Amino acid sequence: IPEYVDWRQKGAVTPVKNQGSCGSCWAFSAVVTIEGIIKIRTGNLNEYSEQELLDCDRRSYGCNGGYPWSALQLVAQYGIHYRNTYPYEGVQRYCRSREKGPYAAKTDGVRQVQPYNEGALLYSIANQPVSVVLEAAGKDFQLYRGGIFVGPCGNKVDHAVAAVGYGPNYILIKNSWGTGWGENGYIRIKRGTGNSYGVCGLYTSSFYPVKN
Ligand SMILES: *[C@@H](C(=O)O)[C@H](O)C(=O)N[C@@H](CC(C)C)C(=O)NCCC(C)C
Repeated sequence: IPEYVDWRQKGAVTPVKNQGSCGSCWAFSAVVTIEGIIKIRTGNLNEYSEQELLDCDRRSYGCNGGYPWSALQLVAQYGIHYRNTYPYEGVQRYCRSREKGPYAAKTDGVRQVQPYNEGALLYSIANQPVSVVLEAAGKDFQLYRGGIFVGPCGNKVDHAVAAVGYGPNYILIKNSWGTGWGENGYIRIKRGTGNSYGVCGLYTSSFYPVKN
C-alpha cells in the first residue's frame, strides 16, 4: 500500500457536516463510508442520509448514541436515501423511508477491520473510507485546531468518525463537528506510536461497507 492516501483527492468525500448536540456520530460515520464506497463503485459522489439511520436503526439509540455496525447493516438490508430526500434535523423522528420513495443506494454487507492493528486499518483505508471510533471526551480533542494530534487522550472510545486517508505519521479523519473544528473539520491523528489501542483508542472498532 502507498505512503499517502486521501480519498478527498479522488472525489470520494462530501463536505464536512455538523451533527449538533444530537449524539448521532455513529450515523455520520456510517454515511461517510457509504458516500465513499458508492463513488468508488459507481463513479458518482452523492450525499446520503444520516437522519434516516437516526430514525430507522432500531439497534441504535437515536440521539443517545448508536453503532456504526448496525447502521451499515441497515443499509445492506434495506438501502439508504439521498441526504436531500431525507435531510438532517438533529432530532430523532419516526422512520420515514417508505414515505420518501425508493432508496437511492444499497450495499451488500459489512466487514470489520482486524482490531488493535495499525497496518490492518491502513490497508482498509487504502481501499475505501472506514468507520472508526476514538475517545473524544477529553478537552484536548475537543479543543483541537490543527497539527498532528498525539493527545493527551485515553482509550475510552465514545465517538465515531471516518478515516479517509493517511500519511507517513498520521491517519486522516473526517469529523462531524463542522468546519470550525480541527483542520477544516478534519483531524490528523498520529500513528506509529506502538500503542495497540491507537492514539485515543483509534484502533478499537472499525467497520466498512461491502458493495459488489
Ligand atoms: C457519538 C457522538 O458524539 O455523537 C455518540 O455519542 C455515540 O454513538 N457513541 C457511541 C460510542 C462510539 C464508540 C460509537 C455510543 O455511546 N453508543 C451506545 C452503544 C453502547 C452501549 C456504548
